Amino acid sequence: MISVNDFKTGLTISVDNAIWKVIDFQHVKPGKGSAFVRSKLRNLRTGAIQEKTFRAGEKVEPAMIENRRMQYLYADGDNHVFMDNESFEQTELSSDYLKEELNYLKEGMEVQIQTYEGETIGVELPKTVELTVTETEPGIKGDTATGATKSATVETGYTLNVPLFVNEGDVLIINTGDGSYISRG
Repeated sequence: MISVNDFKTGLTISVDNAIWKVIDFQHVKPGKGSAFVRSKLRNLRTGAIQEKTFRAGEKVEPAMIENRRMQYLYADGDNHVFMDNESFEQTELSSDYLKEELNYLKEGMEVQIQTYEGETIGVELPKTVELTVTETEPGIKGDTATGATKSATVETGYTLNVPLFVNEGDVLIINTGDGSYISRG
């Protein structure tokens, strides 16, 4: 287990029935006779920013985060099949996760599924995904406004705002994670 003198700018600890990621720890000695550690740590499951004060003399359980890059297979949209490329472990993701993965994904593409003890805690899509734009209307009206965008549809079925000079068939690069539009190839 982890002692209160062992923390880093990134360290995963399982406490409060959650898995946390210490962003910045403060080993504080208030002069009470016991030292504490005010740790700024992010709930790795929800993405929430919290802080926890650890107490000297009470060790905590460490959390090892398991990253699995899986090839994107397909099934009915309640569960999608992902092939563990680490070694042949078929893992199916549930509708809730599929909702986000259905926003950005490519079939046959490797995504990084983040598990803890086999339990899916998150799914990481590649930071730059390439999606073909299907059904969009060009016609940039002479102006060169950078915010001249229209509601376009990509192959995934996701609707995103493309510049008015984007034509059907163009492969749009998107920064998955933030949703920032990158320019068509």
